[PDB]
Amino acid sequence: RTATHTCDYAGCGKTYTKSSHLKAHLRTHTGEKPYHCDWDGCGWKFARSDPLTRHYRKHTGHRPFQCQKCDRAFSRSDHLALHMKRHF
DNA sequence: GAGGTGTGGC
DNA sequence: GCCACACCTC
Ligand SMILES: [Zn+2]
Ligand SMILES: [Zn+2]
Ligand SMILES: [Zn+2]
Repeated sequence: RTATHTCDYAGCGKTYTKSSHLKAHLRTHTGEKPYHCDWDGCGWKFARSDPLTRHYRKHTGHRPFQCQKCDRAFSRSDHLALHMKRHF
C-alpha cells in the first residue's frame, strides 16, 4: 500500500525515492536513450532530458553564465565555478 | 569542454 | 516529468 520504488531487475535490488529516478535507472539496464537532438548533423542521444538541454547550448551558443571580472562566458554553471578559481 | 550521473525544487 | 545544480571522469 505504501513502499519505495524498487528496481525489479533480477541483478538489481536497488531502490529510489522519486519515480523519475527509477525510470531513469531502468534506462541503464535497457540502454534506451529517448531524448534525441534534432540539430541536423549531431545525432546525439541521451538517457535523460537535462543533459540534452545542456548539450543543446553547444549548438545555440547560449552562455548565460559570465565572469564579471574577465567577461568570459560559459554555457554551464559548473564551468563558471571552476573558472572563478583562477581569480582566487 | 563535455558527457554521465546523484540529488532535489518546481 | 522537466530542468538545473554539483560533482565526477576523460
Ligand atoms: Zn536496476
Ligand atoms: Zn546536438
Ligand atoms: Zn574570469
